[PDB]
Parts: sequence; C-alpha cells; structure tokens
Amino acid sequence: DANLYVSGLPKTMSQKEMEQLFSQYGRIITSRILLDQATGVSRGVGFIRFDKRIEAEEAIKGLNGQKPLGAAEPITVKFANNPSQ
Repeated sequence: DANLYVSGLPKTMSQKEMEQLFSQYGRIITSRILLDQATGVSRGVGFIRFDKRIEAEEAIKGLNGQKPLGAAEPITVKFANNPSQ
C-alpha cells in the first residue's frame, strides 16, 4: 500500500488542499486531512494514498518539511506506518 502520513499541518490544511498538493506529484487515489474538533479529535495530520509507492516516495521528498524536538508545528509527510498494515 502507498499511504502517507503528513503531520504538523496548520489549521488551514484543507482535505482537498492536501489533494491538490499531492495530486500534482501523481494522480492520488484517496486523500483527506485527519483533524476534527466536535465528534472525534483534533488530529491536524493528513494522509495521502498514492496509487504506486514510488509516487508517494518521490512526493514525500518534494513535500516533507521538517520537525524539531517539538515535532508538530512544521510539516512532515512521512509514510504512515499504519496500525493495520
């Protein structure tokens, strides 16, 4: 599977806003930003499932930003270990 896990996103991170950012890297399959504050929890992260793992790898490099000790403010699009993989 070629899923993605970009955490440390701003509140302006929209689901489709994340789909156009990774869509330009390669036709994405299913994308969405995990961040809720009413019926779940405020995640702030955003996953991205590319069709091929090479599309999520080459992109994870052209998008990933950085993450200091307080990893949470900056961006970090790293493969999602996925708790069900």
